[PDB]
Amino acid sequence: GAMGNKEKADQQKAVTDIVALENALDMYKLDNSVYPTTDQGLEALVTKPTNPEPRNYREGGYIKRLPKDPWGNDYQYLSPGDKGTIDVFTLGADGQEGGEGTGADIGNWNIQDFQ
Amino acid sequence: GNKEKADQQKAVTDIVALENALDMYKLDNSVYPTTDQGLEALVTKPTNPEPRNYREGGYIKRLPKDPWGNDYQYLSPGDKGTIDVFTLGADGQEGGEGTGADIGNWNIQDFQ
Ligand SMILES: [Ca+2]
Ligand SMILES: [Ca+2]
Ligand SMILES: [Zn+2]
Ligand SMILES: [Zn+2]
Ligand SMILES: [Zn+2]
Repeated sequence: GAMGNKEKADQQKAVTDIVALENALDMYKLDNSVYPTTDQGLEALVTKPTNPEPRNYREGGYIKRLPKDPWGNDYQYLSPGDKGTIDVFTLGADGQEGGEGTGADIGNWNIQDFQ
Repeated sequence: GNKEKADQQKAVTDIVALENALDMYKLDNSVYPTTDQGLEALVTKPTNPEPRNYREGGYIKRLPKDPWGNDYQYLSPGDKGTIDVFTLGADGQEGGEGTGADIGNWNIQDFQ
């Protein structure tokens, strides 16, 4: 059957959130010269990280709040990334790598498929 | 620069929101707003042709203005893709480099 409102809305939420997250990460790097490491994580965007300590952490962080994905799971983050300098993604409805339809992985590297 | 980066990020943010809204309009109504109906169609239910299944309260809370105070541009069908949604950058003109570069749905990958 043709996609309906809910499925489309979830995909769009995922795209919106990944864009916002990468925007925050890019600003973190603009201030600090490097991206948060995988271990420091997306949490580095809301709370000043350690190991290593950032050189110029913005008062108030880089994002107002970390969103959860359309299935209630934290977005995923890798630095250095496998698909780009940073990977920012949701594994979709199946919560596992790969898949298709609602289970499709939506990432900063494949945004074009879901725009 | 923080300001220049902020501007770029707003443009990307708005284009993604505008295309999301257009896609949802298409999903509801089977067609995109015509170029003439424009982005206003996402906030006020258009006429001629009046949509078959318009969403109560529209598709976007408010139309954003681009970082330099200009309206985002919309073409349907587009020249670069099925629909074109874009800002003409700081120079307000097609083409340009730096702060003047055109940011659209077709090249968001270069500004993500
Ligand atoms: Ca998956
Ligand atoms: Ca331009
Ligand atoms: Zn790519
Ligand atoms: Zn689209
Ligand atoms: Zn980026």
